[PDB]
Amino acid sequence: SLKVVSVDTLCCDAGWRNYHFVKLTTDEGIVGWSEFDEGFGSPGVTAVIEQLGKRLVGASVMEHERFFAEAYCLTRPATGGVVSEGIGAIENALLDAKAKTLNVPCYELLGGKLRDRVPVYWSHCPTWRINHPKFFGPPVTDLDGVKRTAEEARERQFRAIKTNIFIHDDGPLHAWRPGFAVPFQPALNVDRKVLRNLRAHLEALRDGAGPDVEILLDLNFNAKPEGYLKILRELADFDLFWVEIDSYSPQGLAYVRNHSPHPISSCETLFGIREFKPFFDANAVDVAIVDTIWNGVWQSMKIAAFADAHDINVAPHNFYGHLCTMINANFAAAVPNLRIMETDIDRLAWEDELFTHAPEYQNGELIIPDRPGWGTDPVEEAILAHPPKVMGGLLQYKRSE
Amino acid sequence: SLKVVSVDTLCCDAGWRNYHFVKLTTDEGIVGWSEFDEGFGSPGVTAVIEQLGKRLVGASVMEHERFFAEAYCLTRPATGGVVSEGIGAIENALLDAKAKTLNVPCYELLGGKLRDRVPVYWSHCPTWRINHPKFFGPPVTDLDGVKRTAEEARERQFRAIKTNIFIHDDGPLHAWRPGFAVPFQPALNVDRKVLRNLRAHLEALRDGAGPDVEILLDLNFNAKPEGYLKILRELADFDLFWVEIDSYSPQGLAYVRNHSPHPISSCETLFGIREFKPFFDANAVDVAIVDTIWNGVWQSMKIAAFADAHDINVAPHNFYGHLCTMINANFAAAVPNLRIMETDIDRLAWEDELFTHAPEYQNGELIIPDRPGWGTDPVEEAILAHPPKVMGGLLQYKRSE
Amino acid sequence: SLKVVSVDTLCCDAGWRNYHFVKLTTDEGIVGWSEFDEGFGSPGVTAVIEQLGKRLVGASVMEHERFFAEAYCLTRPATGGVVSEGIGAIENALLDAKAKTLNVPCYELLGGKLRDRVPVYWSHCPTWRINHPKFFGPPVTDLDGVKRTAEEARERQFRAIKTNIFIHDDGPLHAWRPGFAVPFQPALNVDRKVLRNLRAHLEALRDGAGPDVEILLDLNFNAKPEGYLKILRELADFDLFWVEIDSYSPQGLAYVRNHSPHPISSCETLFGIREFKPFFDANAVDVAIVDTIWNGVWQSMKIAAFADAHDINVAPHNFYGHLCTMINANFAAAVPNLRIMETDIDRLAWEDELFTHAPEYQNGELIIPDRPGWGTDPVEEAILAHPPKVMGGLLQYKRSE
Amino acid sequence: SLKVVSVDTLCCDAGWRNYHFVKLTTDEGIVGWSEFDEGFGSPGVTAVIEQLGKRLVGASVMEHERFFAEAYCLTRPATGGVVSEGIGAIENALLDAKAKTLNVPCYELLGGKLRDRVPVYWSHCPTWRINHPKFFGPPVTDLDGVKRTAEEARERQFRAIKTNIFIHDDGPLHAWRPGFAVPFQPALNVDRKVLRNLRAHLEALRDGAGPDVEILLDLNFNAKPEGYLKILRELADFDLFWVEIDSYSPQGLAYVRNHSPHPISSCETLFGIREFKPFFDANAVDVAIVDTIWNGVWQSMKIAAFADAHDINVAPHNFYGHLCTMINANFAAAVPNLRIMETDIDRLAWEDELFTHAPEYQNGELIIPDRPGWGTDPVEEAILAHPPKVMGGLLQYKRSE
Ligand SMILES: O=C(O)/C=C/C(=O)O
Ligand SMILES: O=C(O)/C=C/C(=O)O
Ligand SMILES: O=C(O)/C=C/C(=O)O
Ligand SMILES: O=C(O)/C=C/C(=O)O
Ligand SMILES: [Cl-]
Ligand SMILES: [Cl-]
Ligand SMILES: [Cl-]
Ligand SMILES: [Cl-]
Ligand SMILES: [Cl-]
Ligand SMILES: [Cl-]
Ligand SMILES: [Cl-]
Ligand SMILES: [Cl-]
Ligand SMILES: [Mg+2]
Ligand SMILES: [Mg+2]
Ligand SMILES: [Mg+2]
Ligand SMILES: [Mg+2]
Repeated sequence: SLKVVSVDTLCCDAGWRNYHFVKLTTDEGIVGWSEFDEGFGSPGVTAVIEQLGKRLVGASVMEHERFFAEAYCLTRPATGGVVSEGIGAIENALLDAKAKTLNVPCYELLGGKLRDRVPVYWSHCPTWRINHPKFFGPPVTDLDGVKRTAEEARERQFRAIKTNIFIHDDGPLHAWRPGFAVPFQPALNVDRKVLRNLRAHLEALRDGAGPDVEILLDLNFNAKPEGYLKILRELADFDLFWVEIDSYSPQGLAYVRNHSPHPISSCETLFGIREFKPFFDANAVDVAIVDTIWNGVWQSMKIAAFADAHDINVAPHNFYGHLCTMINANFAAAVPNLRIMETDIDRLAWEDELFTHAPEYQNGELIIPDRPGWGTDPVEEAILAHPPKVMGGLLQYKRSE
Repeated sequence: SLKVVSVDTLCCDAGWRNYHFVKLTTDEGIVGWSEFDEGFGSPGVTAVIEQLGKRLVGASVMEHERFFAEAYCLTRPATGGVVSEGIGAIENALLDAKAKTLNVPCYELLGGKLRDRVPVYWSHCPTWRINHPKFFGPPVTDLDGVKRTAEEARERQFRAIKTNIFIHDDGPLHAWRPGFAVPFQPALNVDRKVLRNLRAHLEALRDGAGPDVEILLDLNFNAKPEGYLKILRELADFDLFWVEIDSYSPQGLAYVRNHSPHPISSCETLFGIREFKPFFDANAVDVAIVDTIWNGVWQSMKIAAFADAHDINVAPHNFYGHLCTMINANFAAAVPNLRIMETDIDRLAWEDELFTHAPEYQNGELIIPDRPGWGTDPVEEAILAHPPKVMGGLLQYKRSE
Repeated sequence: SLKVVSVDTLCCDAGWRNYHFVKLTTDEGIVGWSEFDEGFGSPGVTAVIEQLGKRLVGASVMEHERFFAEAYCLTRPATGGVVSEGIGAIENALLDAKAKTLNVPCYELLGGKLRDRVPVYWSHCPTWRINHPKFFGPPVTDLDGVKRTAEEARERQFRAIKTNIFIHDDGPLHAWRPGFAVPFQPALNVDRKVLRNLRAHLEALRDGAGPDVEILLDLNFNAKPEGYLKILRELADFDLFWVEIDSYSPQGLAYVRNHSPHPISSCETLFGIREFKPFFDANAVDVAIVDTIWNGVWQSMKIAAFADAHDINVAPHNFYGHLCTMINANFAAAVPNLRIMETDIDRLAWEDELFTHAPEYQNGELIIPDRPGWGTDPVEEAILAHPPKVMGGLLQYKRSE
Repeated sequence: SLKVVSVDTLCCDAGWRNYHFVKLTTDEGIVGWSEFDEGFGSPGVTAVIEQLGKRLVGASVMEHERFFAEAYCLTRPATGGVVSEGIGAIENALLDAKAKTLNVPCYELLGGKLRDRVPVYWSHCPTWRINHPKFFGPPVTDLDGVKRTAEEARERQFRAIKTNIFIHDDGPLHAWRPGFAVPFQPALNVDRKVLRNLRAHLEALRDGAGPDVEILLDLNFNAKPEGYLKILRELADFDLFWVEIDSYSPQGLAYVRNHSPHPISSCETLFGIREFKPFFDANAVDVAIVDTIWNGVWQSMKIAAFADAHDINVAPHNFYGHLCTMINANFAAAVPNLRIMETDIDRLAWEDELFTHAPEYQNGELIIPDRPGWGTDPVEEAILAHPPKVMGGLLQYKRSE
């Protein structure tokens, strides 16, 4: 019949956060999967999906843009954010199911592949070993460990690494994340302490990385334009692949970029061409980060095309489980204007239990798989062996505090 | 202690949709309430509130902007929409509790009152009698009933009424709501049928209203700029108080307004100064609709001040239960630049059972109450006597179809 | 009755200028106070207050935004400047009275507090010891005294200091203030003499401050854009917390900022969102100075919210008596987007006689008090023991000349 | 010596407001005069003048731009409004004294005259006979009196008349002045009642004026852009010389003008090229009103030149005593780009007692005099025979209410 018979959500432990999944089944017995997240400031996504999936039952699994169009209509007033994440999660499950029904990898729905491998950067490096050492080891607790982590990246043939903001000289090593309320300093002022610690951290990372490995710096939402300018001027003499700055002020981000000696990336939290547009019109970015897990991969192809017309390359936002990596792999396979792909190389001890297939890296690149659908399936029995905790993510840093 | 002890949500039947409430209790035994909605495209608000309220327990009930600032940080990546609605619902409960603790009406927290009564328009008139006749009577099923409803508004001393788009000459009277997927025609084209039915409907309404009662026309998201221009040109010779058009294109809405012989209102679905700004910068509106139930009343005071600087008057979005009306009443009491206040005069048969106090109207104006807090409390026993159904609102029109 | 019974003004000696106060009494016997200034280019404020306060008698003390709205109407043609200062002074007295009536600190009217302490900078350092040595000692008369003053700031645990422009190598140490007619050189040209003396002064200050204490430079209105650029280029290699430039040309200030290696602050002389707007639209500032003594604290909350939407942090303008400090303390307690708070640490020998309570500093921060109202009351008997002189401020530098 | 020996202010009764004067005496015994106003929203001007005139004593009477430059410096922070009115009043007294010293009319200081007579409009017609009937008769209390007043204007050979907003069909004839708080309706909404009364009033005026006399409509600050558009659309079919709209939103006024079938005038409350600039840049006006009594005539020549470069004609703001008329006459004599000159033809019973010379009109034009100075002197004995009342103007309408 090609009809969708069911849309369900599943959830499992990922240590300091949960993983979430959409499971969609068709009349033919094909199962399409996606992975989504609630911990990155996104409570409610499951509820959105539960409501919207009810309308999908009985509809064609082939008609994903029909479903998008209908869902957009039905949630038009509160579009964006958690609503749009729910829609994107369902879209990604539909795509998997459609590809499987046609016996092709998902990239065959996206224009075909135009590359077989994708260069990555090792993300949250050493951020995960500092911030979640119970889950990702070896723990990093000082500048020497920062250096050693970059050395490890170099030895393992990764070509780039991304770090965040850390305070080394004021007690135990800790993250500076005021944009996410740790500490609670909502003006997000940047002082000498921040600047000297950024310098110390990046000098140690560079010492370990050597001169060839690229260093990316993510500042997230942790400053105002004033403070971002102060950081960029302080770090004017560093060799940075990019400086990543999230902002809801296209004019403010553009001002910062105009005064930056480094490439600027942004946009990981934005939805649709509509939200990216003011930033591109303002010349706000060198690189656009596209969260295809949030937007849905089909919507993300639209965003990538829009970026392409502005001669802006895009990078997928990818810092979740293996299924997200494979989802993003298919996007990266198909998009001409691809800057690079993010991935976390630090993995949970039980990561590989949760999925049928693990991503394969060789010489700093991700190998794009050629199996029907995204390239990996969550394993239901394994999900149930790792029951979820309460919401973590941005909420559990604040508990740890 | 002034500490928040608990944050709970409650839900009850409102016929074709549910009402939702936040109940916040302090160490002193004061209860603060707000009302929120999920049916207007907003699945997930309860989940957001459930997560965010956990951080609030143990904090001061007096420190509402502290809570806002923290909540904004913790949900920064997925801000807007359902996330921001959850934050606004909690804010409105905090304000009620704070006002009650200080033994003052909520307007005493908002600058004091500057008016004792507020002119209203009778909203969803005759929209509710056409679309939800099981709940709001007498049913309207033809042009004569449209006329009689406007006559009723005139007799009852209401000074203004707002209608939507209706098709009269193609079978049983029915709403034209393609922007919300009834019918599913996602291009939102406007054809002759739409235009001739708009004319027929508005002529009947004017016939009943007489020459003094004002007529507002809400087009919601039911067209593209092309179609909005076609409607405005068709209706160029009508006397309309305003034409309401929701748009996520500030440049497109500005173009439409620039070519409109009628005042244009918009913005009911927007959050924060940040989202209103591009519309004001573009000269997109005569009147800004502010949903204080969504934004929170404190955030809405910021939006009203911003509008004031642009010499734009604001109107509260108010089409829910009595508590929402009283919340909006307090906002309307305090804001200098107030255009008018929306209210639904068609009420559910059990509406007054659900709340301690009902809004009082005299000569087309709402009387602003002077009780501590918002002016009415939901009644827990009554809530439980009217158990909720599954989500309705935008989802149940589509079931009816 | 909650009625205002009287509005009076009081004035006392502050050495080289006077302090002024509004005293407002309610039917319940509550007294609300504010402090205002005439010496900073503002003759006439008392007269404005005397006229406007007459309309306030008999009105509710609770209805401050009503009074603002009415006063704005009654003075609409000549709004801004001295008129708006009079309105702001009355507003601040109303707020004190309202808070006292409700038995809460003023920050409880402003959203609640979100911080308990506020970092300050020591303003007019060493400006007051150079320019008014009869009142603030030890006198500073050379570069060594400049250095020692910065050392003192460091020892006393202040984290930042702000200086102005001084000429050291052309006779006795003297201020360069052509924007305020000392000397009378109304083109405000910047020559080599200015630049070399700025360098000499700042080098001495840095020598004393050490590397951790931040140095702010206030240039007031003492140049044209051409000259501001010359100063910024000369000082490109200094570590400056900000460079403060007052301008009535948003396009000119924006040009200067665009070419500045230092953060730029401005706006201390502006009134309302309306006046700040062209500067924010032009990307003219890193930091917005808000004079809440001038604007009124309620109006200033509107300005702070507007700034917040542009991701601009604000700093209160605070260089008067203890009551102004406490007024600003309450604003600083409540505003999320707070850059820093100005305060003068050099005090008059009789300062503490004039007020019931003095501000308390610890480790470079101001402690926010928790008494009803602003936190300090002027003492009538003490005011009368220090009778005012003729207007000083900007007028008495010109006498000294 | 050419030194200024004294600067004094004088004040006398003008019925519902006071007239104010600056009297400046030189070492040679020459007396220079100006007239200023406090009642049009401007409490404090006398205090400004009292302070600033102290610096002028001992300076050259010839050096008026020196004094301006110095005064601007000394009041830079609170410039505009009442401060700038005080400066302008002194400037106008300096000009009179300088012209008298050189034995020439003031226009000889302003480029020489380029016309001998100036067409006027009869302002506040029938506004003064409606609003201040105790002082200006015959009283106007109905539409017939409105018609008769326009007939009188026609018979007396005036070519144009200006009215304001009046309500005829809701009790005794009364002014609609919500922008000045009568009534207190600070949203400034425009409803049907306003529109139908505007129509009725203007139809009666046109009936009396006949087809040749021009009708100007002044809306002051009595609406928001939304409401101004509603008025202009309602009155689209009237023949109006201009519609006058005061606004502090150059973008809002520009929007209104862009949609106006009538010429738009504005700017009467603005100071300096700096304040006019955003309006001219925005294409906000057909005609710029320049208040030379406020700005000073020398500053106003700068404003007129600026307007000239934009091909905008200017009109003086002139609705005070005979000295203001003569001040404006000299400006009008000299400015090429002169639209028309305002004047009040309704005079107080004692007007001519207060001044040495009265303005002379012939065939709808003002004859420019050729006496040294402005053309008339206030008479000290007469001033003292008409002692002032408390401040009236905008404050006394509110008493009458
Ligand atoms: O994903 C990041 O780059 C940072 C996350 C955080 O600070 O929570
Ligand atoms: O609230 C309205 O105006 C329309 C709602 C709808 O068509 O669903
Ligand atoms: O307050 C200041 O920064 C400077 C004042 C002055 O030079 O008069
Ligand atoms: O001068 C006018 O045109 C109006 C003045 C007023 O309404 O007070
Ligand atoms: Cl989580
Ligand atoms: Cl902070
Ligand atoms: Cl619902
Ligand atoms: Cl369609
Ligand atoms: Cl002073
Ligand atoms: Cl000079
Ligand atoms: Cl007066
Ligand atoms: Cl109003
Ligand atoms: Mg990032
Ligand atoms: Mg609407
Ligand atoms: Mg300053
Ligand atoms: Mg006028």
